Amino acid sequence: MASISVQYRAGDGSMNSNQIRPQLQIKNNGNTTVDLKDVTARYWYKAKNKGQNFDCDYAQIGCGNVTHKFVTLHKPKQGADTYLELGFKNGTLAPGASTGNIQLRLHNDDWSNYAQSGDYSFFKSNTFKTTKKITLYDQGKLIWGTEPN
Repeated sequence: MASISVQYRAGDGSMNSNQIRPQLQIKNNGNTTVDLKDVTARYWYKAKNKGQNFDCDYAQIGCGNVTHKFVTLHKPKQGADTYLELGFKNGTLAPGASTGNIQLRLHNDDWSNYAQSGDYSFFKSNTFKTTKKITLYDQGKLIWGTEPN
């Protein structure tokens, strides 16, 4: 019954640099509140069996209220062999409200370059745009977007 979506843009920088820079917002489009602790988001990309590392640079809700982990896929899919899963410690969204910006950076253990063109969830855009390629979940159940096949 919760209805949420994600707005996204890649942070400024080369798609071939040593950092992925997902910038996200989650919006409540429904007529219920949303408890962010129950919400997770997944950004799907290719890490090529390099260890991944996370930074939260800024979030309107406070970086200390965002959680993360990296999950390697059983086997690679087109556009993805891993996802970053974001979660939340606390917070709510009223109908129509947004988290506002969540600005992240990911790097490889060895600080080597990514080539992000192929990544399922990657897109360059001057503006935040709603995307179905970053998926959202309510207690682990898919409620926004489409997972890689």
